[PDB]
Amino acid sequence: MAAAVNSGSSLPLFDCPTWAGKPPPGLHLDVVKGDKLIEKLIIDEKKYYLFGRNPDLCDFTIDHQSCSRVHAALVYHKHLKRVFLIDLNSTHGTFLGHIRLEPHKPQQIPIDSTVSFGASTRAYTLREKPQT
Repeated sequence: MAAAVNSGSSLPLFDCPTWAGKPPPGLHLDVVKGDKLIEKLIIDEKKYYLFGRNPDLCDFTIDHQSCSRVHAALVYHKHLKRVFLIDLNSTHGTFLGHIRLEPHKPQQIPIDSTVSFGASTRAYTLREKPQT
């Protein structure tokens, strides 16, 4: 995995919106191959992350050749207090379980929800550290 971005002069890997804020210490991401939890991640640290393969740019890694360095990026709403998945012109596209997302337009992410990126057939189950 390398980076040979020659397009344009120099561009970032994402652009945090203005609806982004700060998530409380009680959130965390997840992944499901279908009916089995693969791994788990945290999302209660920043207000916007990434999702591709190259960590040198993104914070996470889809772990798929199909995907791209910056397949997409997440964003934690503030006025909604939820999450969002911005399909950064994903090679294929991003979905929210059974919904399709635009390659630019963000799509909120409910708790115990499920999202499926282009290749990664996973079912990113966005959870939320409930009551103990």
